[PDB]
Amino acid sequence: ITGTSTVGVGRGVLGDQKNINTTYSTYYYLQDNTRGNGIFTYDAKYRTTLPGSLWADADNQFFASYDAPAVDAHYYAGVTYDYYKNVHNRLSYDGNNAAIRSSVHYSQGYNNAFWNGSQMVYGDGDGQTFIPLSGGIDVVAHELTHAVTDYTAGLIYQNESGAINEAISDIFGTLVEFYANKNPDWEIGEDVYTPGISGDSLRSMSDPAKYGDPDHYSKRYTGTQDNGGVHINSGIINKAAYLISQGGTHYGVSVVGIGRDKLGKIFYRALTQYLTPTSNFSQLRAAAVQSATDLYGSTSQEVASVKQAFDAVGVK
Ligand SMILES: COC(=O)[C@@H](N)Cc1ccccc1
Ligand SMILES: COC(=O)[C@@H](N)Cc1ccccc1
Ligand SMILES: COC(=O)[C@@H](N)Cc1ccccc1
Ligand SMILES: [Ca+2]
Ligand SMILES: [Ca+2]
Ligand SMILES: [Ca+2]
Ligand SMILES: [Ca+2]
Ligand SMILES: [Zn+2]
Repeated sequence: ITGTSTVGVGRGVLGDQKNINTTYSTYYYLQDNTRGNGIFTYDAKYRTTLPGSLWADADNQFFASYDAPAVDAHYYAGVTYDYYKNVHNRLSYDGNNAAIRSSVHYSQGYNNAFWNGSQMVYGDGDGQTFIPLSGGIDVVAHELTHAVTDYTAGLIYQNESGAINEAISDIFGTLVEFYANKNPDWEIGEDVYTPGISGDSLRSMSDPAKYGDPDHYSKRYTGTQDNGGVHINSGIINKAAYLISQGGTHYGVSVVGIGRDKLGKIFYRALTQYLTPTSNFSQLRAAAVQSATDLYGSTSQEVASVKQAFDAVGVK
């Protein structure tokens, strides 16, 4: 909507206070004009019709329990925008400052969040498996990274290409989590998962097997569930990315870590220059090797570490 840019204050899902960019015109709206063509957050009102209503508030204070998911969806979309712009010189998900739209309070008891090809959508959770999912910066960044993938590599959401798609979202969701620098880790979804249990998460990059996901190609899932294992076999790629950044010895193969920023540079280049809709795990290895060669040279430590990490997870 047309109005003037303002600054509201509210509390997120975890009870933390933050400022949010709003727009005033009779009401205060969750519309951040400071980033690209805007960030816009909507109320789905417990329904599945999308997007719902642009979020309107009478006083520019967002401290109600109902408000919390909206505050975080809005704020963490901004953080994600800032990561891509400042770290990768990418203007929104399309590279041309596309407006970022999100809806909260999707359905009732919905234990998930997703990019639907056009916008972000967040459930509130059932209160036991999940609390509202926009409370997790890694969740917000995971699903906005699907938008980036859709506009770039276009990885089809099935089998190995789909597992790469998922892993790319877990990798950049994590890198955004580190960028924001609040309790960062190599785990996925911890901030909003199982409020009754400390220290767990939905997936782990550091040890995918913690949650039953493979950490080596020899353990890959070959059946039809989960679109051919897209959230399962992502563990093989997530482990390779973790090893590239952090290092380690895995199934007897030693990897010299090169740190998170180089991991991000290599994988962002691979995603945006070298992956295609049908890329498999072997082709991802090749893309990462070429990306690292472009950036650092064929004889570099960075290239050597990318090779060892894929060796360590059984991907040739
Ligand atoms: C299976 O659901 C998926 O993984 C995402 N749709 C939601 C999610 C992302 C990141 C962390 C937690 C949840
Ligand atoms: C069969 O699937 C399991 O029961 C899931 N909880 C995944 C898992 C497997 C093995 C160990 C830990 C977690
Ligand atoms: C329930 O979803 C799971 O726990 C995921 N970790 C996928 C999985 C299922 C079963 C066995 C292994 C992996
Ligand atoms: Ca208010
Ligand atoms: Ca964390
Ligand atoms: Ca995390
Ligand atoms: Ca928990
Ligand atoms: Zn995903």
